[PDB]
Amino acid sequence: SNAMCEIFIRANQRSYSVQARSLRLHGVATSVRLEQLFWDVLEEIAARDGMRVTQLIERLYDELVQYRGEAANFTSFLRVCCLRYQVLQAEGRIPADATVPIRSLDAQAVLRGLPANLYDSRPLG
Amino acid sequence: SNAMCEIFIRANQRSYSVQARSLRLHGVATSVRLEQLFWDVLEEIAARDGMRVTQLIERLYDELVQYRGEAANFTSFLRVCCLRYQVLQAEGRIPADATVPIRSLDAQAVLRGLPANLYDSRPLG
Repeated sequence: SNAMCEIFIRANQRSYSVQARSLRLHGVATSVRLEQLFWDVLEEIAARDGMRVTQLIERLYDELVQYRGEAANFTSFLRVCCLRYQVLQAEGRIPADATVPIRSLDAQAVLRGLPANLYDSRPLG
Repeated sequence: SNAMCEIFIRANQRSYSVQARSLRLHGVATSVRLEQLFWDVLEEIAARDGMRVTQLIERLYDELVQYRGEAANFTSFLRVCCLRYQVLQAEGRIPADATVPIRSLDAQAVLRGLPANLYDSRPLG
């Protein structure tokens, strides 16, 4: 009944259906159930740096285990990967352009001065 | 091990913890379970238009029922609302300025020519 309703209600219906995909994480079969739009965004992220989505996810798992000791709430973490990717693009911290690989960026520049709910200040090893 | 790992692995840990809130959906108190960053984003969306987050969600529910006949997958829908809000800010279709009401916008301009996974073509009533 207003522009806000119009913009939000008119999501593509399939974009918020949930799809299960199988992945091998630290060698073990695992279930990741994500809303389709989140799979779509993870596929975009992977493509940006010339990776298959499954390889991007396996690498994220590997690194999350090293950073936190384990990879708890991994599906929720992937959701937040998608959301943060778009926040960072909206803020112009990551260029909103597919040809610039994320691996070419300066992560301390990308993350510096963000609100505290948007990142962990502890650097990766 | 690279800038992409650094950016993604270093999410705020609480941002992807799930926190339940109780919402009144067509008269029924219902527990909605969302990762903290989604709650944060829904609160910003509500604030842009001078709404309390609970009223935003209730109005969304009301309008989704009217549009689709029911509000199936409602928690998934709310996650996709947050993701699309950020996608549209990244695309420059919604101003990335949290003081400009979404209701200020021309929804037709916002949605025009988007990727097909980002919207439904049928206009609201």
